[PDB]
Amino acid sequence: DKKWLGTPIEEMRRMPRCGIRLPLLRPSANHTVTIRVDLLRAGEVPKPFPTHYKDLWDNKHVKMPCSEQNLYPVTAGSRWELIQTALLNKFTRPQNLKDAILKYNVAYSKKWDFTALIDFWDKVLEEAEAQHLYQSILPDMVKIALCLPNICTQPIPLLAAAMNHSITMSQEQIASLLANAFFCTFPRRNAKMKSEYSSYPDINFNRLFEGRSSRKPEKLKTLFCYFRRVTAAAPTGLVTFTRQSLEDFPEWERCEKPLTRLHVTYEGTIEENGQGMLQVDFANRFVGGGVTSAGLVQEEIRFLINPELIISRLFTEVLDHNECLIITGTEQYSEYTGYAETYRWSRSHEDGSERDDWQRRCTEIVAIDALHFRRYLDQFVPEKMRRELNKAYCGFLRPGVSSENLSAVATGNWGCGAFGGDARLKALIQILAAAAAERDVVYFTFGDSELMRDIYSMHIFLTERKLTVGDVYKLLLRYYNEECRNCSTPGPDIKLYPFIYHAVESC
Repeated sequence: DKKWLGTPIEEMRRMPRCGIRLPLLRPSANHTVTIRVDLLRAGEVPKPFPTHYKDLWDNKHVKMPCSEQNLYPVTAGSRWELIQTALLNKFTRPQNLKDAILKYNVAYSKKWDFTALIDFWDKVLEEAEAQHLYQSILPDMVKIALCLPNICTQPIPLLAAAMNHSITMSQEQIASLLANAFFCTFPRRNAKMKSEYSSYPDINFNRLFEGRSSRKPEKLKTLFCYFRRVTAAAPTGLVTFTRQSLEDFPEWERCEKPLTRLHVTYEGTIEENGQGMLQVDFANRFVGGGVTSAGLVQEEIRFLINPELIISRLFTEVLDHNECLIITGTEQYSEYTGYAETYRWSRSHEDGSERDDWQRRCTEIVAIDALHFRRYLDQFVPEKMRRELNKAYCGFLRPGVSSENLSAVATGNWGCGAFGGDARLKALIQILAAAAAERDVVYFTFGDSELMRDIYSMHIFLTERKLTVGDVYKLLLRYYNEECRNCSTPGPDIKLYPFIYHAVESC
């Protein structure tokens, strides 16, 4: 039993080598750039643009904590002044930190539980570790949080529904924003019955501090590894966040494109073995899922080890069916073992990825959210299959870039587990989506050697028979019609792959 099958991974395209010459970075109607491009230099901290803080407090931009319009009824008082007063007190005990955060979140003093934070500081950390936390890490985090108006000087637009727009900001900017999120300073982002931001993910970290899950200390260790690194030595690179919406989706049944190449393996991971490839994040529609609360599977783990991803939650509206979020340049700061309730922070990670001409790490991650199926057979309904195909196609397609400048897609069992996806169907759907976008596929099955063999065998069967994307899609429609439509039991009589082999071999 070989550990990988298909095309050798050495034959797959990767960044930076496969990529187009980057155009000059510049701000434009569809590209917000929060730093001085003329001054961007390798190894130098980028300079914010503009030099002095400019505030927008409106329905199209992030509401910054340092806004003069961030007020609290006392007569209206300045919440930013209050945040400054609260956080510049020395912490020596965890109640100090809880009491600080609550000074400018009085409405949540009974609703927000800090049990996990108190327990991490008092009951998990050794004396010297706790001392380092409150003498060094937390005061450094305060100082970079309170530097926000000098660091993030340009209004950050919301990446709202249906927008095709990019934001490029510095890793240093992201660190200041994330320190603010830790201290729960973002206004209008807390209320359960909130309107404006009800369609946005949570950004403030208060739910990280609640409860007694044994995984909260591991999440906190992972995030403090990041905060220590970025407050000790300013990161020098940039990160781009791009919301993408497509109008025109394939007529799948009519698609004459051939399948592309496949490498499939039961060993390795997306983050390690997919270097330079388009890396799929198995997203929640609210990007990052429960990273800031109780989730700890594929998406949350990536958001924890690459915490710059977390700031997408500040500005990224819930994804509609035709949308994705593409993030380029995030850095890995931690290594980990395990998954969900076995997840453990292992050690600090020194990211060795090359940077591109915009000083972004050559790491491209796409958040595409699969559907959650209440019943197994729901996913074979043609509308639902088409929905998944179009979502993956939107995540993989790069309008205006030709095939040879596109890296392989590094993916795995997208939507399987809690969302109830069938791995064999979702693998085919990704294969078809990738074919339509003219990209090869590298597929990680994470210990499932039978699934590796099954995907390989189907892909090589369809390939040798020269079936097009349309031919294969028509086979999925036939499977639904013959085995799922008037099925009244929870599982079909015959499985998808066996059905396909029989349908093709007897035609």
